[PDB]
Amino acid sequence: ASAEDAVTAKITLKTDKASYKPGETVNFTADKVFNSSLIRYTHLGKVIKEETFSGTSWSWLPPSDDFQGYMVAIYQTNTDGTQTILGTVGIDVSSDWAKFPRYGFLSEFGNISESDRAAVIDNLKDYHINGIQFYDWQYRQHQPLAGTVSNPMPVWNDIINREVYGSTVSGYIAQAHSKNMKAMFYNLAYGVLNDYDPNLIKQQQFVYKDANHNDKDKHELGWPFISNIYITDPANTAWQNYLAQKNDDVYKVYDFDGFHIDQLGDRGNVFRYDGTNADLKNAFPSFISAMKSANTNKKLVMNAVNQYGQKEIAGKELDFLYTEVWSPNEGFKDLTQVLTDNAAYSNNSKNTVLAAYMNYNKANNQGMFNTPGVLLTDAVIFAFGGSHLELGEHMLGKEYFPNKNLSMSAELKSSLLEYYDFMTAYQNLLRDGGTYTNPTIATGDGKLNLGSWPPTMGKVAAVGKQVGSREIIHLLNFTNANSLNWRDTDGTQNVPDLIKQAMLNLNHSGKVTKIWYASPDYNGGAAVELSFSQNGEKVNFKVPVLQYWAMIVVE
Ligand SMILES: OC[C@H]1O[C@H](OC[C@H]2O[C@H](O)[C@H](O)[C@@H](O)[C@@H]2O)[C@H](O)[C@@H](O)[C@@H]1O
Ligand SMILES: OC[C@H]1O[C@@H](O)[C@H](O)[C@@H](O)[C@@H]1O
Ligand code: NA
Repeated sequence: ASAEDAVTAKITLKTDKASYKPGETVNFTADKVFNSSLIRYTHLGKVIKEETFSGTSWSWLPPSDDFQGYMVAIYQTNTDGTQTILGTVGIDVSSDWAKFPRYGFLSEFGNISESDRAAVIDNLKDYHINGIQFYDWQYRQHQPLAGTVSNPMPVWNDIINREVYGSTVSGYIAQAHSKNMKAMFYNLAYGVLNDYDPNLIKQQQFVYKDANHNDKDKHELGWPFISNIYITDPANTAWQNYLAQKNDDVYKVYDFDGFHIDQLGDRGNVFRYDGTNADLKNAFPSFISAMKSANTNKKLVMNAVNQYGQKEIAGKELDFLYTEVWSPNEGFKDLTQVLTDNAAYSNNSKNTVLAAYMNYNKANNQGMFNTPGVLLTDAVIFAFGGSHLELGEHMLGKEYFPNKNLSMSAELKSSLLEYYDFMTAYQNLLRDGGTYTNPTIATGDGKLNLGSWPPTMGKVAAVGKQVGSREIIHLLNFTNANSLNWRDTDGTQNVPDLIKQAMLNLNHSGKVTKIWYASPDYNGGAAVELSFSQNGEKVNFKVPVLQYWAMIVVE
């Protein structure tokens, strides 16, 4: 009758910041304390420090090598002589977010108390969120700063005519900063609302539906939005110069680290004023470079909406890659294609964040997220070196971030923390170089019915990655899957039955010295060294538990 693993954890173990620069001290908080307990600090399965669990609050200076993930696990020796993991936390030592981005958002900037904002940022911190997209903070797409640099409006009305407080924006930036997170301001690349100044943005800058500059292209918005959004040509230099100035104004008032560039995606066949093809995917590269040039110390990320623009922008000055995923990219195998493709487009230079809104249909109404839906999709994304923008004040159910129709159960919260712990702790193995492989792995007891990736409903999918001298094997469990659509749009996906103590046979040519297992579903993701035999090319071992996602590491 065991509860889910995350939920069984006797201790909640937390750290003060989301991430740490080399040389910065990690301060831990445990919610409760147990006798006869030892803290193990691990790097890639290896214990690098042991110390007595001696109280609720203590510090650790991590090794200074940059871009390293660690797992911290606390072990109690029970009176029978068995050991229990009480709790675990992952730690990212990164000088900068761009290598291993864990992106979240914020969506409400009105009169929210400091203590309320604090609780929001603290929560994100515990997911190790290392940067935040500030969504619909801006006054206007064509003028994101309300007021002047000299005299910034303290209170402005947003695109749905709600109040935004300068102090709330500044406050959240400061709070994210205090947790080692980056703050990225949302705007479109090319957005104009109907109150823009026609002396500053001229007819010649707009994108049109026809070749005779008759009808302007636009994002149609109903109530409560104040305006439809007109579209300019991102390659037009006057627009680039205009928005560069708007950006500087923002940066002079609000200490954003950079600009989240949004777009509306493929607009079909649309034209410049002169009747020429606006071909927007090939306009974005010049736009990115102009924006970077105008503020070289400020970060840029740009959303390739369903991969529109991705190939064209992947070699520009973007911190990492971002894809909002839509039809027909609805299969699990389509998420991994997007990740494979982004690697290729960036020549293996940039990792990806996926904006991939879960339980999308369900979210038309108040409800709960379907926990197994969310977990299985993040198991796939994380196993394949992806990252998921999904968490702010609430978890995203729609492309309109303020939509908060769906809530997360306490069970999902607990589990998802272990998932973010997992993908932080083991980032070096998930998305830090190496080549995908196709391991020859077989059940030795018939408890598992194994296939390769991409997955089949009814089967455990095995996929491998060669990372340095290590062979990694991910098991992702579709045994009980009733759909291979990642979005679980109606919240129908099944919880996988636990498989326990499952014999595996693996062909591995080289000598094996150590095999270890880690699963976010087992012991908080703590690395567990496995017994094994090796006979020529043939390694045998047993995995303790597969539910959604287990990782086996052969050294
Ligand atoms: O669900 C409401 C609304 O959400 C999105 O549109 C509003 C969105 O439009 C652009 O992205 C602007 O730059 C943002 O400031 C706005 O929040 C959907 O696109 C739309 O279909 C939907 O009605
Ligand atoms: O145990 C030696 C030292 O280890 C470091 O990692 C901790 O940050 C110190 O507080 C401690 O005194
Ligand atoms: Na980081």
